[PDB]
Amino acid sequence: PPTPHLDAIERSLRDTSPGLEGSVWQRTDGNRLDAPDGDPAGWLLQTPGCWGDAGCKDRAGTRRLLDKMTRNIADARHTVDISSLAPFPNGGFEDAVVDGLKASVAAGHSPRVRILVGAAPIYHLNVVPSRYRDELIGKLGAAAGKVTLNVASMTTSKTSLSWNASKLLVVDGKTAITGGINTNKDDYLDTAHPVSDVDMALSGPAARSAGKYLDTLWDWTCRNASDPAKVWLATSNGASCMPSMEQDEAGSAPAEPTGDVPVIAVGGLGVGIKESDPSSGYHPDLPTAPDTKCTVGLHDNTNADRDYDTVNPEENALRSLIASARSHVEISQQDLNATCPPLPRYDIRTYDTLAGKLAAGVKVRIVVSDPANARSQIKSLDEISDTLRTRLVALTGDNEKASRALCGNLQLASFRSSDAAKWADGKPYALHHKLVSVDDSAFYIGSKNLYPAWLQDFGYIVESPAAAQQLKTELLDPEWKYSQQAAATPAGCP
Ligand SMILES: O=P([O-])([O-])O[C@@H]1[C@H](O)[C@H](O)[C@@H](O)[C@H](O)[C@H]1O
Repeated sequence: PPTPHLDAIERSLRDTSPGLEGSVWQRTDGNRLDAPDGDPAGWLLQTPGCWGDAGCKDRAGTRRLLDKMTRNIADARHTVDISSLAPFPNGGFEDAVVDGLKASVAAGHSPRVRILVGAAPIYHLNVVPSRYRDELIGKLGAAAGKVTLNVASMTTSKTSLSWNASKLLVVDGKTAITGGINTNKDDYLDTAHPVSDVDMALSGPAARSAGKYLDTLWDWTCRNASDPAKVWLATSNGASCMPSMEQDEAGSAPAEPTGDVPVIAVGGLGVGIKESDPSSGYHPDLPTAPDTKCTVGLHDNTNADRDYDTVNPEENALRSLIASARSHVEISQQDLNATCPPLPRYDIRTYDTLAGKLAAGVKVRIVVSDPANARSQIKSLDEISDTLRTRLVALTGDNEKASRALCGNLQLASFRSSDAAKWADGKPYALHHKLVSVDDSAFYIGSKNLYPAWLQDFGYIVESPAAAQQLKTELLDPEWKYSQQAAATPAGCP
């Protein structure tokens, strides 16, 4: 089966981060999208799952998600590997972790279990690793004895704002859940106004891909627990740190296929883990596009740092995915722009890639979280359409060439999930996707935001017309049906 989008992407990843192939990024064949029998699109795990309902009474999406996490951990034979933004899994996320582990222990297994959270230098951890570990041990009861725990919170750069934001649940290196959904009960489960988000479930070689990525982070985490300012670590039963748990489980055996889906796993190492890819010949000429709204105090890793690209292939992977679009691009994000300062306002290359698509007649849709949320980082969606216009002029010369590209090919709106502008409690809709879909053939579902950020993130890029059709039917088309009544007509357009 031809994967023309994956191929372009792979080309860029190999040119950017050749040494990181097979740890921080990897293409594999033979994957399956882990849908429950009789629910073929059930691999797409959206929360909360209430299109057409501003009241959101039946959070079916959220319970499919929690039940899929529970079931996947319940099936664990050897390893469970969890990462998220802080806090550690709480509320129903914790329940799914505990419940699954008890099942695994009942079926006679002794699972090893790693749990990694990123934390900003500003963020105060209420439940620190030793308290989290103790809490799980109590909740596990008699089964704790069979469960080897590694619990850790990490910050990799204080001055350059880098910590883990990957959101992974990998089991036995065989199944993986990932997306934008943090294990934070208060955004998703305990509220009259839940965040909207999406994860995907998968099984096969690409689950091992995620595993080796987490090994890369645990290698750094284990080594740097010698510096409590960066890492807080707690193990149970007197266990060592486990930097290579996914590798141990994999062994010499190559991962067995479980379906026919081609996938590119790709993440990034942020700042402070590795300076550069020593084997990389990446030699871009980086844009010089000083921005109206902002200058950066901090050194701009997004727009002006060759080395940062070499140890962060997800950045260029997202740029390649957009660049691969021959027909149309759908972007659904919390934000395109970052709040600047401190971070650069936007990723110049992304916007240039998008402007180039606008000028070639490729259709571009951008849905972002409602600016009535700053959970958002722009005052008005004109910020995005203005930026695209400046970059269009910077490309085509004259304005009404850009206006022809912009006004004819751009859909831009804030996210709605029902006909209601907001929820019952008056709070607006918060969108937390990190999703890109291209030509109804290839899509990214993961944790890497399109706005500038220097965290460790990870996600999957799938090339499957049948899966993208499902993605289009279950998420993109509904989103646009409701979000177009919050759409912007860019300034200077009919
Ligand atoms: O996208 P994410 O990594 O899960 O978390 C987001 C970022 O951490 C960002 O700092 C904040 O401004 C957003 O409000 C969060 O949603």
